[PDB]
Amino acid sequence: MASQTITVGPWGGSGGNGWDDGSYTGIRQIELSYKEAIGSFCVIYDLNGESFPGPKHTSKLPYKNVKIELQFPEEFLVSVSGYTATPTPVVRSLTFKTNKGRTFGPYGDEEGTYFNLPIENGLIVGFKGRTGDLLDAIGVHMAL
Amino acid sequence: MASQTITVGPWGGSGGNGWDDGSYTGIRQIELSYKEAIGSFCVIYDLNGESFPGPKHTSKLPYKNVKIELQFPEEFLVSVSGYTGPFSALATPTPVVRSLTFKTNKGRTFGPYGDEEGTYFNLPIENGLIVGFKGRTGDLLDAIGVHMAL
Amino acid sequence: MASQTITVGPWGGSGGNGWDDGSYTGIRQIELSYKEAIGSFCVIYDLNGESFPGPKHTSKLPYKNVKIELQFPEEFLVSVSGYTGPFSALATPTPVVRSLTFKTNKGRTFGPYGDEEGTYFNLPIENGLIVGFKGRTGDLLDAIGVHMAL
Amino acid sequence: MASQTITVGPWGGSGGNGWDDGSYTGIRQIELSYKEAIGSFCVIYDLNGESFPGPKHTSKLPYKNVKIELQFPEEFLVSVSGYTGPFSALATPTPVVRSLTFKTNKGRTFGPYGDEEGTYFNLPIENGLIVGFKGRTGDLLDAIGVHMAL
Ligand SMILES: [Cl-]
Ligand SMILES: [Cl-]
Ligand SMILES: [Cl-]
Ligand SMILES: [Cl-]
Ligand SMILES: [Cl-]
Ligand SMILES: [Cl-]
Repeated sequence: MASQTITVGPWGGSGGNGWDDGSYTGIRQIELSYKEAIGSFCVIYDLNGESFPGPKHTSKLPYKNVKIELQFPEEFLVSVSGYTATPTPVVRSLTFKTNKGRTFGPYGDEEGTYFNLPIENGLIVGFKGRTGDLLDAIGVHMAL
Repeated sequence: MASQTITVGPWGGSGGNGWDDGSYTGIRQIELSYKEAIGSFCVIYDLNGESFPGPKHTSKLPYKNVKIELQFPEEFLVSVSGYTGPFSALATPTPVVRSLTFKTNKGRTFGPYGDEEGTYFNLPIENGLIVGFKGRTGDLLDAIGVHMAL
Repeated sequence: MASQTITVGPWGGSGGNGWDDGSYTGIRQIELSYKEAIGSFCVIYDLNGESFPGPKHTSKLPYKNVKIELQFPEEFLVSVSGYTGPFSALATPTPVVRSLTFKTNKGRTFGPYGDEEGTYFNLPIENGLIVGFKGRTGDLLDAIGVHMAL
Repeated sequence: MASQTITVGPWGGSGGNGWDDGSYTGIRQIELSYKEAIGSFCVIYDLNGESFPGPKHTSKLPYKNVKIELQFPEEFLVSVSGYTGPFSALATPTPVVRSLTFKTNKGRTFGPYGDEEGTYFNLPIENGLIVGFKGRTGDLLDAIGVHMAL
């Protein structure tokens, strides 16, 4: 009231429109749109054993849709990696890896800088970012 | 993959059925019913700036209903106190939540609700926040506990 | 800056002088002295796998000394309970820690040490660890509280 | 009772001997050596308001030594960044920490130290604190990771 979490990032540029999904109990699924860059980014979180759709950050862009369906609570994200009209940095590519050894991605275009967040202990419990159009910047909330 | 929180309590007895609302961003409202003990207990949580109603832990008992509306996020609980002990109207012979009192950082006292008999319990919080309630409910609130986060 | 933890309590009075050991990795040992109240109270903490004696909060009252040696990391506290109230030997009628009891996840009970008189307090821990103690000491233990972490 | 923290990383390779300082209250000072890669890496932590030197991870290499003195508690790290990659001076193409840069909430930049060659890595902290370091050291700093807390 209001509880807080460890927040890392963002990786990308000053948008665009800033958004913060806040924090939850975990992640059950993630949905993205990809081609040149990452367009749409949405999350279906876990909230105390139930699914909870996070606010939509959709891009209208004609990009391919992907669905990352984790075996929650047995399977979780151990890493978020990727690449970062306007010369402002945007999210070009995203990769996600799990504790069970499954690699989802790379999606988009691996160009420009590069970012990597390996997680040894803890969990991603929420996403933060900037969506114009497309995904400009992305960040994570962490908790034990 | 399920995030966890510090969990303290429960205060009360092993009767009824165990429930756990889980954890959220904070507390907006507490609704309870009382008479000589605590009946119903339901919470409206904050979940990332929006109201999120927790599961209801309703009692069919003809008790008086009360709404504890906190001025979230400026105002939050700094203590949860009360009394637990057997209740003579029975048929449960194990302790039950007889009374509850909530105090905030703004200096507001809510309660006592119920009947102040049995063993007193007090959780003063010096640093951190209640983010969820856990308990046991039968015909009454048998036990109560809390999740804490920073 | 300075990292923080969840802090609960204190239980007891406002007498003596306030102290806070701060927070560490866990608890290895608790040393206390008792008779009709709690006198001395010192802790040997874990700090990243090494022992770290915290500050001493010694009483010069000839009480019985006891060493609570916890089998760290397998063994940890699941509850701190006790009694607070004024003590016959004045010149202050402020409530003091009259008794303490410690229970572990391995079903070990340490105490009650002291005199089980006044107001009982109980902190059952369902999820999390005590990582530090805070309190107040004058001639004896006036108040006690804990830091908790995951 | 072993308390845990969020641990991110490591960044770098599998060479050297793995180490973990564990977690503390905060960071007071960072001592490192550098030339074409990072050599030595030693931290002075804060432990409940007092300085606590962690274990040394000293490189035998004739490198340039530097002290990053942080104005704890008001000044703390908001960023750790650098470069990771193979080093031509080595018999193995195992990636090592080539460069390090540290940024504080007070707008102070420390570095870049070393060679800005290989794979760039960046850890911005929007909320929370670095409370400990973990890594791998042989002749050089092969890997680096961080413990985080609120
Ligand atoms: Cl291309
Ligand atoms: Cl390419
Ligand atoms: Cl007496
Ligand atoms: Cl007696
Ligand atoms: Cl007696
Ligand atoms: Cl007596």
